[PDB]
Amino acid sequence: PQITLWKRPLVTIKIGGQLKEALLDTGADDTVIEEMSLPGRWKPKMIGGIGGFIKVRQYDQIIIEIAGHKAIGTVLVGPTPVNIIGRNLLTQIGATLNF
Amino acid sequence: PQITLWKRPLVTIKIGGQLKEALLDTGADDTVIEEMSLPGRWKPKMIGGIGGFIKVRQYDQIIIEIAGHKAIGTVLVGPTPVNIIGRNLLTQIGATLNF
Ligand SMILES: COc1ccc(S(=O)(=O)N(CC(C)C)C[C@@H](O)[C@H](Cc2ccccc2)NC(=O)O[C@H]2CCC[C@H]3O[C@@H]4OCC[C@@H]4[C@@H]23)cc1
Ligand SMILES: [Cl-]
Ligand SMILES: [Cl-]
Ligand code: NA
Repeated sequence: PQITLWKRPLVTIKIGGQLKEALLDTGADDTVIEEMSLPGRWKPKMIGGIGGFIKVRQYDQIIIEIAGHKAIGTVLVGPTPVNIIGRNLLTQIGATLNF
Repeated sequence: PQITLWKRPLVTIKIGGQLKEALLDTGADDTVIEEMSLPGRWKPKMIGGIGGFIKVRQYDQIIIEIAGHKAIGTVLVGPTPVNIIGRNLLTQIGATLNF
């Protein structure tokens, strides 16, 4: 698909057996999901943006489905105000910015 | 152009006759720039990102070139960690997300 940017580019994802809405976010290095349980090991991380830093849990090798496309990668879990699909997973679904 | 996302989507902008680096950010509603001088009056705005909210100065109808494309629109100025081009100006330069 081609998604215009008149509105927030929100898509449905499947993660951990759960459907969620998330933002396709080219300004995010990493993917950050609101609090949920994921299987496996994790380690703490701090990530920063406007308004400062939050502490998240870093889970590696997590499979997500993004708008129907499967990917695998690291997912950060923590008190983000919105679910964000960042570049680490956008690249895997072949997403590009075009103008 | 077609910009892949293996690296940050950084481009050159020109505002106030000055070149700056900025991130093309589909996760940002608005364009936010580090402290600089702009002409005219400003209005207050509060914006919320990953770490909480910050106060910014909103300047409307500012001339800004983004990756060689001319735009004229709202620029927020404040303590952002990086210059961000948000959807208000991404739409002016015709950007879409594609996968
Ligand atoms: C290491 O990996 C990551 C590190 C940081 C982030 S980030 O979420 O902080 N961020 C990085 C930017 C700031 C360099 C990604 C952004 O796209 C962020 C994504 C985002 C979206 C919503 C809530 C929080 C964060 N957008 C954002 O902060 O937007 C705010 C500034 C502009 C005006 C408003 O538009 C947005 O929509 C309305 C509110 C926000 C507000 C994500 C992954
Ligand atoms: Cl990854
Ligand atoms: Cl590619
Ligand atoms: Na893991």
